[PDB]
Amino acid sequence: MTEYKLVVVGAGGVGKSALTIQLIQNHFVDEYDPTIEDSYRKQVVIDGETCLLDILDTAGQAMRDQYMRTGEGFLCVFAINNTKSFEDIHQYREQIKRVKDSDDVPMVLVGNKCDLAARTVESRQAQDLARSYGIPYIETSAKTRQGVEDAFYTLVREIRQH
Ligand SMILES: Nc1nc2c(ncn2[C@@H]2O[C@H](COP(=O)(O)OP(=O)(O)NP(=O)(O)O)[C@@H](O)[C@H]2O)c(=O)[nH]1
Ligand SMILES: [Mg+2]
Repeated sequence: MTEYKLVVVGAGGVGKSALTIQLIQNHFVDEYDPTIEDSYRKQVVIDGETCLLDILDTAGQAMRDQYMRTGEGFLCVFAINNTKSFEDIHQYREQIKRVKDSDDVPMVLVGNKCDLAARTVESRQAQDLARSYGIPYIETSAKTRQGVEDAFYTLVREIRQH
């Protein structure tokens, strides 16, 4: 079946793994468990198309080049209560542009942890960035499962259109 090679990238602690497990295992991981490299396979039906999501959950901590090269779509994740993570987005996208040799790659900017009240990054600020990159912006919470399916599915739709 049509495979989709998705890669979740972002700074440490922004909730990359949490967004992934909530999609596959349908539950929120409220524990300290830093990722080295984990891969998930799932048969799903998206817009009536039987496809398989081959998702690679990356570490937040030269070595990235390997999986960025084989990835088709990318979830660019930052935490809305962490300005540093939002700023680190630019570095990640730059390295993806470098290893892909492309200015336009299927990509979605995710603003995670939107359930928290201690926001430090305004949604307008992130939206302006997403506009500048030419990609969609979506706010999510792995805790309440808000926007989770929205984030991953939209990414698939961007690949289909690429
Ligand atoms: N309130 C809230 N907390 C969240 C959310 N998503 C993740 N967290 C939490 O924030 C922490 C970090 O989660 P984790 O998914 O491991 O982040 P990560 O970016 O994969 N870490 P790394 O890249 O280092 O392995 C956890 O303690 C976790 O439950 C969220 O959406 N809302
Ligand atoms: Mg992780």
